[PDB]
Amino acid sequence: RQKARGAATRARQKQRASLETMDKAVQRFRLQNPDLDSEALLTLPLLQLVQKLQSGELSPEAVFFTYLGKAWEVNKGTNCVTSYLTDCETQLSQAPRQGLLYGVPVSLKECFSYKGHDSTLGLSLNEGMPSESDCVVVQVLKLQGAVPFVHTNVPQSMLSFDCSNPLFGQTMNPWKSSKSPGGSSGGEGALIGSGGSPLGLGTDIGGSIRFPSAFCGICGLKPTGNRLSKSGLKGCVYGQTAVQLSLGPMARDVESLALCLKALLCEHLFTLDPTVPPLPFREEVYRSSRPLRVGYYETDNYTMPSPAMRRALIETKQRLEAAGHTLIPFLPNNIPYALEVLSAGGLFSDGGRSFLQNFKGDFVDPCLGDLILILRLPSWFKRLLSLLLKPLFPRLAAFLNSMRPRSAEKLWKLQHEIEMYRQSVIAQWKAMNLDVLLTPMLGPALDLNTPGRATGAISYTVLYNCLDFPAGVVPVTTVTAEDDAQMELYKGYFGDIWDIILKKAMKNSVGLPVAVQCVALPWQEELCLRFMREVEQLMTPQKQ
Amino acid sequence: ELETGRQKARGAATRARQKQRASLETMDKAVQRFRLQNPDLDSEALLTLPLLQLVQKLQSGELSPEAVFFTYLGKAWEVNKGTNCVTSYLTDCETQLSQAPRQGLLYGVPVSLKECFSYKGHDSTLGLSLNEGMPSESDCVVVQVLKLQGAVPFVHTNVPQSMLSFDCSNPLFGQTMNPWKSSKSPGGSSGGEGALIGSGGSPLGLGTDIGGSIRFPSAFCGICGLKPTGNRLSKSGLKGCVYGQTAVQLSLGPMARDVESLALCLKALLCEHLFTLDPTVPPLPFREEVYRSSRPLRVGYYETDNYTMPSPAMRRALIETKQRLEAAGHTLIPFLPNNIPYALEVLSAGGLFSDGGRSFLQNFKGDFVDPCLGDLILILRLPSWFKRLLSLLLKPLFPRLAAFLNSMRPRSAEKLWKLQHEIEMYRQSVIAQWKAMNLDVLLTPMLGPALDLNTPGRATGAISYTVLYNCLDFPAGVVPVTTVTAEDDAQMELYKGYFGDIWDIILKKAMKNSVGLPVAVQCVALPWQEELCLRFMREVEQLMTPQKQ
Ligand SMILES: CCn1c(=O)n([C@H]2CCCN(c3nccc(-c4cc5ccccc5o4)n3)C2)c2ccccc21
Ligand SMILES: CCn1c(=O)n([C@H]2CCCN(c3nccc(-c4cc5ccccc5o4)n3)C2)c2ccccc21
Repeated sequence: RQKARGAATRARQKQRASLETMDKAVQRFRLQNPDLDSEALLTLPLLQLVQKLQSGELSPEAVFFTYLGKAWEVNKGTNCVTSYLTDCETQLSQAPRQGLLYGVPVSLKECFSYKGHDSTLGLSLNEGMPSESDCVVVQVLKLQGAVPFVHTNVPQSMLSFDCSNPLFGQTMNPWKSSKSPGGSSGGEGALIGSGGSPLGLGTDIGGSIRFPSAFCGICGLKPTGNRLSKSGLKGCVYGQTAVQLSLGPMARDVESLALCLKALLCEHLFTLDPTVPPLPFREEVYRSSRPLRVGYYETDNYTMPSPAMRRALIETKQRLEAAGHTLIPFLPNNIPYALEVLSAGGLFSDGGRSFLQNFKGDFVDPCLGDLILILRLPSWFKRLLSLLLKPLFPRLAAFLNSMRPRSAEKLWKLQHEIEMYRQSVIAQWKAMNLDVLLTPMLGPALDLNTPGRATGAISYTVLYNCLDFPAGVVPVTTVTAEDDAQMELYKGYFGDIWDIILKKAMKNSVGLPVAVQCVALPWQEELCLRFMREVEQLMTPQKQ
Repeated sequence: ELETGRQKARGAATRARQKQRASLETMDKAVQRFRLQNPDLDSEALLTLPLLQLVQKLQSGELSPEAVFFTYLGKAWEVNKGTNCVTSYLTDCETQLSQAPRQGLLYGVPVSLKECFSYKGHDSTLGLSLNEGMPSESDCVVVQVLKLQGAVPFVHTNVPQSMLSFDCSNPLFGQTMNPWKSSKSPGGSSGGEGALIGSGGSPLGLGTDIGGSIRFPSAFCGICGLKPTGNRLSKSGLKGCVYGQTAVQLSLGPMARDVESLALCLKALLCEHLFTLDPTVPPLPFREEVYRSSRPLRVGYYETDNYTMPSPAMRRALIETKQRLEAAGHTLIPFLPNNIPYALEVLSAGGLFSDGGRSFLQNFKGDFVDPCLGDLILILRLPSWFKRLLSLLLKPLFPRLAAFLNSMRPRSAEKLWKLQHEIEMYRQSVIAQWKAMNLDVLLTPMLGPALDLNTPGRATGAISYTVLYNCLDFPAGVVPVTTVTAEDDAQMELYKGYFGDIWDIILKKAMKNSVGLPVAVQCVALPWQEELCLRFMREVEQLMTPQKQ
């Protein structure tokens, strides 16, 4: 463990120097610009902020250092920032004036490769291996006048919806220090959620944009896998295509997500990565005020919603009805199958071998729970345990069996079943003539170190990675003391360890944000955002 | 497994040939009725109309949908006699004739379908006994879209057994012949389409392409074809022998007599109907302005891929169009995608046979193996340890044979992930190479002239020109530019190939005796750039064969 300790010492020194540099830069600017109303600057919605930047009312310098100062401050309570992207102060002066994001500071999840910086993923083997170019989406952000300013924290190896690693440590929810910020885009959740960044980028293969957005009370969108460029993204495993990885915006309101999506969906992106279909942002779809046919469920019969989740869902259902929309009961078929064999088997087709190679000689962060221990088990023993667990705890047994290695032949079979399943859900959708789908979103935030032990609770998010449908979340309410007290009546549908842990983990959540999930068909990001906009306007009208 | 024999397969063959026989009878009887009520009709004038003029006269009302339908039906019946390209007549197509939407962009246009395009009440056998007597419950997506656009799908066309071949014979419907020379292959796997369209029997067809199956038969039969990016069009309802293989993408696209026809078909397909019926297809409309552009192009080119030695006719075809593109004011830049042997031998072969051909072999249990497949089935049936041994023994003297054999072994899911990442990195590599030379498009030789019957299955290396772009998933189209001269053909006596292995030897003999046969060039653009690829194809056609415009 000498190698791993050395990596942790190096990374913490780098993080400390980053924060110091940040601190000195903001102190210098504040003293040189004492009359600047920093509070008003920071409370500006992004759209108003960009219009002031475009007109020249606010300088890019003013916006930048004010946000840097705020980022530095919120980090003290959250530990969300791993790295200051030092060269940003010169990109600031060079920002293209006609750019749609001119002078907008943007936070980046650590896996977004940035020249001269590590993308560690909390892994020793990636420490001291800086990237030698910006990833594609970073290049286009810069060409649109945006200024990426920080790298934000992720759970070790990024397969966790908590947010801790042995290198930069544990990220905390800004609303409550004992709560997880979610993950794997947890640092983004904490930074944006506390006001330290107006716009961020995250990734999602099982919920990693949506979890931290919901837990930290911000908006996030997970597009169709290939709507945006993955070129230059750092990951633990490459070449897994059964369950689609996506990247997308995270922000304080829906309009910010739409703006970022529009800015990204430009000639620069389509030229820099020709593999991405050149689908322009269709403004006509996003701005539509036509009444919607909205499918909805208030439970997936897999993860029992918290009282706060259920109320959030019913209330927005009611408000959408009152607004003239048609609400139709709808549940994607065969959810247990889609999670237990398709999703779990898609993510772990090789039994976790590729994934495990990253952990050789490294600490295993507590927030990952028993994942690594389980994956290390021999395939015969996984099968054996699965057979024994099945009569008593079928959820655990199904996952365990699906986390075994298989042949290329069996992968083809799985990929085909994923295609057929996607077809089946599309057919259901069509048969009910839906435009859109409203679902619950896992919340309120779980206690630190519990997401790793409540695996079933990914049911609400991972389904739409498997299906590869655009899915976003919007904050709609907060946990009342009434909601929180009702957790004592929560039993889950199965009563296995996942239910038991989840019950405990969702307690003590008064005042915490609670979200709802919005889904559309593949390539319909604009329609998904149109529906997110509607939810936002109805449930939280002050946001618009 | 117990040997089950061939009795079931034989019953399938006699049943399938009867369905074929009855189809052609029904066709002939329908056109005879029509001709007896229309002695006035100038058949050969209507048949010689370029598709665009044909659709225009259909739209104005100058020609009736009945007139063009029965005239083409009669021509299709006639050209089939010497080609054996039709497997089935889509019997309910006269009701689509009367239901055809008058505002549809393909109103009254008869369209030929490769057998794998599932059509309600009809088998999609793939020449495989186990798919005989298994009628499709519905039209596939693209067929629905064609009908919604007013087209009249009228025939299913032949394929080599299982479609994993660029010849065109199966044990059910037999062998399809090149219309230019009965001893020659029409190409494949869209061979029926090649033979039918190339002899005037259909103004527009649909085929598929995972290794060259649109481009081969188009080039061999002297027509144009386009292989789009894999997911530019819908694969929903397409009959295949293997499902779940996603390393090397399958594509579908048009085949016709001119590039303008290809562009019309793509435009008609790329509509709300398609994007609704299959939401997995990105809703990318046909970009008219890109297709119609007349700006000078930066054209990359190569005379050879250093893997398959071009025929003298291939090489001349490439140089001539290179020179005429330069004379028309474009800049031609020497360009060869890096690491082609890797792309073919490990990426393409490995991607197509990741499971060692196991899934593929299930389709052949109890069935005849068509001779046009060569030793493919025999090789795939070999145990993994034995393929390995042979590969190691073959390596020093015959590296091509060794690498293909090794890559056709089964592997783990772990190794497939690694391979899928390698294909993705290779795609970014060639894209960066392309960008650093600032190319617009890429000019490539296209395999030709047509190989003798039963030789494509024995000259596997020759897929190098086409499958490279399935591996890269770039749009790639093909256009006829010249014919084999006596001088081109005589120079085959000097043909050696780069490797001198069995594949080169077979190809040398297979390309001889081709005087007068059509030879093509291949046009390539970046992913999702179908309109630009068509723009370039239009240019090549205009300069090499101006009468077609
Ligand atoms: C949204 C973030 N995210 C996840 O939450 N996951 C999940 C997916 C399913 C397995 N997973 C997990 N983790 C910890 C423990 C177990 C576990 C299984 C088990 C079977 C019997 C008995 C006990 C058990 O624990 N499983 C991690 C991701 C996987 C890849 C990438 C991102 C991921
Ligand atoms: C365009 C049509 N098409 C093909 O041509 N193929 C090829 C691909 C490579 C293997 N292939 C083939 N076929 C016959 C023989 C061999 C052969 C291999 C070998 C190794 C050592 C020694 C001798 C040998 O022969 N290989 C068929 C397709 C594969 C999937 C789908 C369509 C295909």
